[PDB]
Amino acid sequence: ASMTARPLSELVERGWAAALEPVADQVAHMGQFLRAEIAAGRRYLPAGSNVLRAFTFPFDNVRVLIVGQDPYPTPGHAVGLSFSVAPDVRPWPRSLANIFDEYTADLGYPLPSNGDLTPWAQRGVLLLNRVLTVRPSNPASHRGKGWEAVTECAIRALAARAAPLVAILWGRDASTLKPMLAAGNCVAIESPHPSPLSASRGFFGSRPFSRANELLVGMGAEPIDWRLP
Ligand SMILES: O=c1cc[nH]c(=O)[nH]1
Ligand SMILES: [Cl-]
Repeated sequence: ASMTARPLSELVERGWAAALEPVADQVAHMGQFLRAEIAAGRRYLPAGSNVLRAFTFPFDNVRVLIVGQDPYPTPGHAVGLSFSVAPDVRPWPRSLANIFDEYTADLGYPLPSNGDLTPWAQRGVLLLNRVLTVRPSNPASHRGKGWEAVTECAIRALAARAAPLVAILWGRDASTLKPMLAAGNCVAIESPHPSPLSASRGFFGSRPFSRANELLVGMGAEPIDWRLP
């Protein structure tokens, strides 16, 4: 699963491998960056085999994109799908608790049983971050190190598809993708990030899930079934 050693066709789903062809060298460079970090004595999250995990769900099937900032900084939380945690993790990360608070407020569903968001990924929600790795315990430590070109390419490719797309952009770094979503087949929702530092500035009450579904059906697409166990 090494980004430095193997090509996109062997790392990600077929549609994604084609979509990310323009950043093939950049992805290899990121693998070399992570190698250099480890040689220097610094770690990264998520685990190497999970870094590109969002791109293992089919490119063609994406209907909604959620974009955050960067992975969870606590070892054992980040799994390569933004905001998700393994089903045995608890307490939940604070931003996930905030996401779930808004989920219940918006949709009226019960609080989820755990923090595993794979059902969303399986239903065509792409769970991206603007930056795909972080040093443990150091939020935003890999900002500006080369991932932004990769996630820009992902968005640009999604937007070029002959398909509707609704994007939910959480926070400042995610919102730098908005210009790439300007085409008529794409709509973006942006809000403050669900982190405690920002959530009270406009994440709570933002109702992104029902808004995304209104947007999807307005484009002639089926809505996301957001319901989690
Ligand atoms: O994946 C994650 C987790 C925390 N914060 C983010 O922006 N994304
Ligand atoms: Cl932010």
